[PDB]
Amino acid sequence: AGVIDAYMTLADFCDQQLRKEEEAYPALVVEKMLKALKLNSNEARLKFPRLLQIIERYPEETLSLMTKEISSVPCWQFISWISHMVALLDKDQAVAVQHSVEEITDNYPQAIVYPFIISSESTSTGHKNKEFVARIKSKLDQGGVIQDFINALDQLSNPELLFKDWSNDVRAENKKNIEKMYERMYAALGDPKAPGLGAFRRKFIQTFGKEFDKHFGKGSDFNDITNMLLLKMNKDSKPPGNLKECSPWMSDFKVEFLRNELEIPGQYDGRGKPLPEYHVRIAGFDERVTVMASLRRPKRIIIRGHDEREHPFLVKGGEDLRQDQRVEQLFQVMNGILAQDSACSQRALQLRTYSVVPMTSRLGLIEWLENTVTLKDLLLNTMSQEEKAAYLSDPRAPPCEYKDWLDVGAYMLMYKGANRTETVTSFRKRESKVPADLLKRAFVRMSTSPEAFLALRSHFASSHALICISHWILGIGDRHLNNFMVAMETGGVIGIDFGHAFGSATQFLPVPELMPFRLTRQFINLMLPMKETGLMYSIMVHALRAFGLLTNTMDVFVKEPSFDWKWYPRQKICYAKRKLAGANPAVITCDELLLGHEKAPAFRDYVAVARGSKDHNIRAQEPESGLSEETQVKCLMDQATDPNILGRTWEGWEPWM
Repeated sequence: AGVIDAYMTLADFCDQQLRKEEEAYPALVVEKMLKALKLNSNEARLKFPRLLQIIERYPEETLSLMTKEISSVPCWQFISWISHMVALLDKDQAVAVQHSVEEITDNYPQAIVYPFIISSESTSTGHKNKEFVARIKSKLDQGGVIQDFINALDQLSNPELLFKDWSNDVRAENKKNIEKMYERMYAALGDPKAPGLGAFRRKFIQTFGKEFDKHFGKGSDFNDITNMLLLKMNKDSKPPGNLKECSPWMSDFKVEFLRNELEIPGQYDGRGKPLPEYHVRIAGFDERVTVMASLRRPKRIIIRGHDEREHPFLVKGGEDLRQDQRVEQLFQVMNGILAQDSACSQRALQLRTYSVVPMTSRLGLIEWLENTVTLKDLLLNTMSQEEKAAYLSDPRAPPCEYKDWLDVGAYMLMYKGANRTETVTSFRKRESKVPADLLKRAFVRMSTSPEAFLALRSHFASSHALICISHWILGIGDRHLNNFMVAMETGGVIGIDFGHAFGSATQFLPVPELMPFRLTRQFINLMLPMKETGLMYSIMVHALRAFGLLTNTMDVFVKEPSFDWKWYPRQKICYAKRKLAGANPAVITCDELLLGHEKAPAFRDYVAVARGSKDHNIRAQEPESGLSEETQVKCLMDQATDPNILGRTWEGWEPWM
């Protein structure tokens, strides 16, 4: 009760002072936060990453009094920081937390195995850690079943994507790791038989990989030639049958006495509580899989549950999934901050998200609700058939901007030649080309009761505002309408495509994609009296003045090596913390564009349109070096959202839509 209160007061006083110190005491305070952690407290549960940076910051005292954690707290906690823990064990660091995770896996190994796999990459002191993790994997019994699931999951992957990734890797790369890569490529595809029971992949490998390895005497131009050779082959991906005869468990082999019982991957989030170990397990399957070519031709898989509750999911190829996990826990900690905020709870402000599960770099698992719809098809079905036919026939963004471009190559030249006159010209062209009221049609047709209509619409607007500003803080590039996904049972929408963060996509994409959030004329005309200075303005203000502990917890050790190339990430972390402390978003965009785009031409045009195309727009000198809430959000609305898009915009961004 009040003991926790005094705990929190002295805790945040002390660590705020310690943070202020730099631009004995740590040991006593961290032992105090542990004896606070005795009693369950989610807000205190939030400061674990800060505990790690203070462990590494002052090991001489923190690691000295480390011993009072196993001897102090055995509560099955730390679930959302398991990746952080197991990355900590990789180096000469805390080691009794290995005993803590020993206790955790003694409770159950569910959702510990995947962190172990993602940490399998990983002497004077590190050999001790190697012994500890060897003991861990010794405790990790029946892992071959899990690798059998891995084989089942990647037996449906098209080998063309694997070969293309291998080609990118060899382009990045003499035989020190090139031969290792060749061996891995061989064991993946060029091996005479796939260990799985496939037929699609097996026939493809037996037809092409042997020939390609014959071409490859080893084990640039040759890689390119092989690239053309294996892209000019059959462009068709369909693993054997709708039923996965390729996959042993998707075919047969239920869990017997000999086979261990495996849980549905990812449903546990504890706080030292004994998690209920009677939930849905991996049992049953309904195999009619749909193939959609979105980024790597992913497939929405349908999986029957143990408790006769089917749980559909999505299979995924490469594009490793530690960053999506990280931004997920960022979402939950933001939600916890909202919950503990009295005013946010007064408005009942809350965001909900989903579960995404990583296995390897070449293996990630994504859920699906199937009771939700994206914006594209929603707007299209709200639009009448004749209306959509008239739109698709003559006028679209290319029919509206062919002159504003003049094909590819032609966009840079009038991007350079951009001006306020053509800015307003293109704005008028797009606003005349696209109709309106479609959102209102959609809401009035989906809702029946009028007051319920108002309630759902207001809730949707608030949720959209909060999620858009959250992912703006996270620097997420949510380009198209498919970046959003709304469920027609509570009017809540969830973001999609978290593969772009902190403006890294803006940095490396040729065309820039700078904007605060996904805004269009429909969100403008959401209701006619709205001037966008009311509801979402208040929501943004309330979210922003809620601070600043996110700096310690956004990153832990390295934040996913590779990532981009596949520079210095702590630069991105410091830009994010500068945004949190208060910076001009135009300045933020400028410093983001200071990588690559400065070598690129039209850089002065980019920084000018970021600063503001209007004399009245170029006034924001208050948000830089100190946040002032309303000024910052009105800056993002005025000199960052509308006119830059009205001047220059990406065709796939769908600004008119």
